[PDB]
Amino acid sequence: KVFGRCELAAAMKRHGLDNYRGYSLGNWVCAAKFESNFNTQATNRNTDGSTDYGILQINSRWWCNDGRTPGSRNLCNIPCSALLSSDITASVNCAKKIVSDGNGMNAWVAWRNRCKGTDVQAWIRGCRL
Repeated sequence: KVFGRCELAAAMKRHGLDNYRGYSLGNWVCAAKFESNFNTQATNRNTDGSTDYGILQINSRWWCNDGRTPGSRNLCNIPCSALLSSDITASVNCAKKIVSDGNGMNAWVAWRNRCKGTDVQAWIRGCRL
């Protein structure tokens, strides 16, 4: 499912991400935009052999099991395919563990390079929230 911007903002709000660990909702929508272009089915393979999965491009070396990343830790205790669902609940639950891990949203490279320090409020403007 390719989400609409305001559609994704409402689903992320319902799931408790607005101001989760201090990060306002616009940060999360910006991160989804640049990590996956709002597409739940996005996957991208990395040089170390791990793969990033879903709307927030969660990585198989640490967070989910895909059966082909040697020494994967599977900290969200889910198969990575669960992260490609039209229902974003597993992606949101795992993202909450990731953002709690110490480095905050700097865990997402597209957030640090394209969202951090910009006016992220623009990502939810015009939405009925």
